[PDB]
Amino acid sequence: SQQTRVLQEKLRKLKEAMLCMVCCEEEINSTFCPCGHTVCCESCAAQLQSCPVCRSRVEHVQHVYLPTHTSLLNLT
Amino acid sequence: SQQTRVLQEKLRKLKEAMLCMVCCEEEINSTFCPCGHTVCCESCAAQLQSCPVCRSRVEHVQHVYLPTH
Ligand SMILES: O=C(N[C@H]1CCCNC1)c1ccccc1
Ligand SMILES: [Zn+2]
Ligand SMILES: [Zn+2]
Ligand SMILES: [Zn+2]
Ligand SMILES: [Zn+2]
Repeated sequence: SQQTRVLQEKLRKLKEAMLCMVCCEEEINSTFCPCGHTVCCESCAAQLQSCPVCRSRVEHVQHVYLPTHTSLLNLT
Repeated sequence: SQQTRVLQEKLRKLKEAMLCMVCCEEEINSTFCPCGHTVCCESCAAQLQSCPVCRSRVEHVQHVYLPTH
């Protein structure tokens, strides 16, 4: 039905919001510290000197284990 | 249709996975450091001396700003 199409769109958008803002391919699993922005996968977070969202200096990156993780890279 | 019910269940489970594992009421927005388990809201994370997933000592809590918030 049309309701099925609406729910499919909601699911798609929620899943897309969990993807890295730089490569758009890998799940977000890294936090820039101390600002807290959690918007990148490990590879894209590795070489940024400043946060791509707020421009704060990145002192270090903290890996995050989220219950929503489903990709092979985060389960293996 | 039956697919509407299946999609409602998938959406409910994904939304539930974003809720605090302790209180089940607030969105996850905190990481236990250094282990990295990100499973609580700030109020439950403040009250735990040990990670509720791996039992490692919590040295400090890092707030996380997620695009899904
Ligand atoms: O009351 C709040 N949190 C509680 C609700 C019940 C579950 N444990 C946390 C709350 C959260 C954010 C800002 C202000 C108040
Ligand atoms: Zn990436
Ligand atoms: Zn930032
Ligand atoms: Zn909580
Ligand atoms: Zn832990």
